[PDB]
Amino acid sequence: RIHYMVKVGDTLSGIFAQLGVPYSILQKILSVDLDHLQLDMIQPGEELELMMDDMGQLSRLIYHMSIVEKAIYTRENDGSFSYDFQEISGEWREILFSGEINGSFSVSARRVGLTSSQVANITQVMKDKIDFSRSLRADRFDILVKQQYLGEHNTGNSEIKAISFKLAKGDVSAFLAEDGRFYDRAGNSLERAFNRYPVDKAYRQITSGFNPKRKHPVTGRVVPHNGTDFATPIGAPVYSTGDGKVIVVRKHPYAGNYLVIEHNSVYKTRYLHLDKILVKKGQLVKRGQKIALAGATGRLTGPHLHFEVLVRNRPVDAMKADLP
Ligand code: NA
Ligand SMILES: [Zn+2]
Repeated sequence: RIHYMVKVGDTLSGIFAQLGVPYSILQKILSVDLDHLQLDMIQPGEELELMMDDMGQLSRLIYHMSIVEKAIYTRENDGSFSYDFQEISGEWREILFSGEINGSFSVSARRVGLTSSQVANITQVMKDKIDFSRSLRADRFDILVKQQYLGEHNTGNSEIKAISFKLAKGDVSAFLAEDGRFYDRAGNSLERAFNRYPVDKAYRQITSGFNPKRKHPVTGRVVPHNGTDFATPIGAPVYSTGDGKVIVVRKHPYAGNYLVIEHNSVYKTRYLHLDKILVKKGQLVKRGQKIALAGATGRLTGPHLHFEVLVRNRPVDAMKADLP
């Protein structure tokens, strides 16, 4: 058994290289990860656990994303690797981050415990209701956050549930609803809705829909199709289904060229097998904006766009009824 803690700069391929794992084995792991793409997002501090057999060959890899979540890659008799995801539901605690404006909101928010990303999420959500340049105080704020713990250990997982500002120029408050978007007290959403399709009408034919229980034709084992396939010719324009920011731009051996956009604290969308990517990391995009050209890169039986919608990092049927 090998315990490896991810450090700045590491990639799954780099870790395998330093731990002596063969290229062929790296490819089997990348192959099964096509349908999950968990290993591409490894961050410093997370841990990889490698289980070697009597022959000193990798028999199982455990990717500890957090103390309550792990992806398990197991070697099968046929040489391939199978995937299993395990999640433990610890306990969630509520924490209130309150402060007064004497520094600017950002400074005061950071001083009271909120992170940069939390401050960004807050300013993003409240941008139309608050001018963080003119509405300046004496004014205070209260942020309700839910933090997940495991026993006495903070998992690092958290989510802002409510945002309220006590302003002299008028109080403002927003709450995270069941649909993953923030609404004001009157029920007006502070975040824009999404388009259902990532392509033009001409290519909306679905050749293969979302199906987490899909069984492999050869082995009979469950190999989930975590996205929707659209019948696009190589070169067809691909558009973002929502406002957001490009957070991932990679060239994967199996998923081919792919992109991931973060729309808000809850939603993300993935676009795989692209022939060409027209945006870069950090770039903000609008709903309906062209972000790439469909392709046939990676591993596939034919050209097509594989589209995914993730809710709190869990894939869901992009064509499902309830979803903003
Ligand atoms: Na290698
Ligand atoms: Zn697909």
